[PDB]
Amino acid sequence: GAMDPDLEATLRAIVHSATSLVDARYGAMEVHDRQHRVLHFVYEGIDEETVRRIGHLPKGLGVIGLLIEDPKPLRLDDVSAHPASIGFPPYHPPMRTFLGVPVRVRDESFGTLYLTDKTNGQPFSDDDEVLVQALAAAAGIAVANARLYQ
Amino acid sequence: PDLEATLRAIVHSATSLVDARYGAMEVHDRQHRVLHFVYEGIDEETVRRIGHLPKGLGVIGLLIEDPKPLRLDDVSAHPASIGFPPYHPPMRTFLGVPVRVRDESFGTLYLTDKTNGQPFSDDDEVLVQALAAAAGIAVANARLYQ
Ligand code: HEM
Ligand code: HEM
Ligand SMILES: [Ca+2]
Repeated sequence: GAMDPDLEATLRAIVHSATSLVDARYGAMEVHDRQHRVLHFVYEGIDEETVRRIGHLPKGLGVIGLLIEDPKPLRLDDVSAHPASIGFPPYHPPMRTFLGVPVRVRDESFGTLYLTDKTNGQPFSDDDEVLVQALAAAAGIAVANARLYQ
Repeated sequence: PDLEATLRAIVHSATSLVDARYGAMEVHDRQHRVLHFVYEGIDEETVRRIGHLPKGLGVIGLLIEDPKPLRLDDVSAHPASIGFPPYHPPMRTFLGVPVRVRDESFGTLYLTDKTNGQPFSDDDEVLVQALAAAAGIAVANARLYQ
């Protein structure tokens, strides 16, 4: 089923603010179930034709998986060089710099929020990490309270 | 609290990320009585001096009547401005947005006095709207629970 419309609008707004404020080329959020299964995927920075070419949606594998087992921020300067990296699928844009955080309320996990390819070729900053943590915390509030509502 | 802690956390994110001196959120019922008023940036002694809680008048009243973002270089210069009560800190720059869901608006999240005298930006407005939207879902759920 589709996400609740208020939740969807809120999460897209959060992904947009995060992407815009950290000057990332790409931004995404996975919304999960209680067993960390991806239920919804919202993103920005990739055109419709490229989305069609890629075809299958992400399973939340690789480095994204680390945000769950180690629920703290992860910054990398060459994401697909990490040993946990599963690699990009055919037609997916290549990406290098990465900033990811879990979306949580207290210890409860609701998904992941991540950004790639800071526009200046630079690594994501400490300030970028703090901003993205705060926005992920808001996303957690949104998911937790939409769920309860539904 | 539950809700109150949530709203305080959202006010803290808005105020700290935009780098404003003061931040607040008012949540009202359908007859505009204040149900929650949470804020940061003002010391307890000054709070005691102001005395009474805001009623949601002036520029905040405007935001309740017509819920859409309002950014001002000088809040006291707006035609709807009612002025501050005695002992309230002086405040100049202003950004306020509604706390809502599609069905209903519940409150207003607002910031004043961005650091270094600067006006709030379009980026600040967009960020505060995203934070407000999360608070809007929390308020909507609290009204089901209550
Ligand atoms: C636009 C924002 C996006 C960002 C920031 C992003 C980021 C990433 C990153 C960093 C990886 C590699 C993880 C690793 O190697 O461990 C990855 C993999 C992957 N991406 Fe994306 N991606 C985006 C959009 C998309 C879209 C729109 C699709 C599908 C239409 C997609 C499908 C996939 C798939 C299938 C994988 C393989 C791993 C998995 O299934 O989880 N991505 N993505
Ligand atoms: C620290 C965060 C705060 C912010 C950002 C803030 C901001 C404002 C603003 C923008 C106005 C509008 C004045 C106008 O229309 O010209 C106002 C008025 C007012 N404020 Fe505050 N304020 C804060 C804290 C407080 C506190 C702690 C109190 C008392 C406990 C208070 C009591 C009032 C009252 C009584 C008014 C008159 C209008 C009304 O009743 O709504 N304020 N404030
Ligand atoms: Ca550092």
